[PDB]
Amino acid sequence: ALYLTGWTVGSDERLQHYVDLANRTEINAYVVDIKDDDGYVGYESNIPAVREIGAWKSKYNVDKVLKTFHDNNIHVIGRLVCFKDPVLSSKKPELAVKSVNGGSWRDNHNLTWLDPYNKDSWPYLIEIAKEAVEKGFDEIQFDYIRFPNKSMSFNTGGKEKHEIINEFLAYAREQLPGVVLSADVFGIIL
Amino acid sequence: ALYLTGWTVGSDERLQHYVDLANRTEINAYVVDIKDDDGYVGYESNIPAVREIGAWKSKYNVDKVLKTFHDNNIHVIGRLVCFKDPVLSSKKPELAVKSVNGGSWRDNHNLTWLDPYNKDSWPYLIEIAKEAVEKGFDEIQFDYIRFPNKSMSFNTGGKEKHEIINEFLAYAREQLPGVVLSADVFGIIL
Repeated sequence: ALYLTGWTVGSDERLQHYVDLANRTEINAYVVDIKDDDGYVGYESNIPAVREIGAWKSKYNVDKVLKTFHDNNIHVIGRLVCFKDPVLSSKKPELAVKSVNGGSWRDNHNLTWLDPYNKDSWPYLIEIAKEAVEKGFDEIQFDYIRFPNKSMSFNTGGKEKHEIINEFLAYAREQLPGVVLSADVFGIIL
Repeated sequence: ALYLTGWTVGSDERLQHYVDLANRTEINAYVVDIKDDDGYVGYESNIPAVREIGAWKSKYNVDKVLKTFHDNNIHVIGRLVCFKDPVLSSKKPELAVKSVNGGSWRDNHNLTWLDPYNKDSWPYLIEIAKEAVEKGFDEIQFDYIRFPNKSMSFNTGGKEKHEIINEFLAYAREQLPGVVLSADVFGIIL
């Protein structure tokens, strides 16, 4: 029904507002950020790789947010931004999209992105999903399952861009058995 | 976005209710059915193939509904159910999923489905989408882009189920240039 940031749900006034709204209207589900495009998990993570590079913030208390929503019969979809991650791709530059001039490619906002071809980022993203499911998210929604928008350089292993993203989503499916996953195919078929 | 049936937006009181809701809240979009899983287009269609088999109903006045939503800055996603179509698959049985025993396959509710492998259904669905775009839908959301859940018979041409669906989505992409399309990949990556 509505997309809510981690900051929004981390406000008790705002959390109660969205509970009241769902209780008095047809709304019965929210999308809440797990990891937004800033590259930070929005609650305290216990995942060693996340804690090691500081890729989490106290935007909200995930246990309290999920309990409040569940108590009121509201479905909670966790939004997990994938390759638009300027934290992991800068903390671990081997994982970043490379420039033809060498070094990490930067977009018009001076940000680095993850290279989908580098499968070493995949377990990191999936572990974030797994932890979110353990906390209680009802569904995982993957966003930015794409390359950035002549100066990028890739080692493709002979796979087209749509094929490597499809491989990533198959990996996610295999690693998250029994979990409701969602993602837009027209972020892939372009 | 909240999901609205055709019948719902075809009621003037209900339409106004949902306008009021969007105006007073964070809601800025609705999904409205173009073609639901009953196999009828929810407004009067002028597509010859749709008219020929009676596959439309006056659930709502599409021009009035889109005008009212647009006048209020609400984005309207048109939902287009693809292969769960018991009307086209019964009226044109060559297009139906076949049974191994004989005849058209029927599900647990006694309904026939369209066979994704039969490409002669594809232009019918795309023409519905083209017509909705012409009326003013802002985005097309394809649903039931899947086979039904040992009794179905197919002529696959050597293609797997996920491959023929991707072919269908590629056809939609090519035939609907510049249109915002959406569909859930995990209705295809199983």
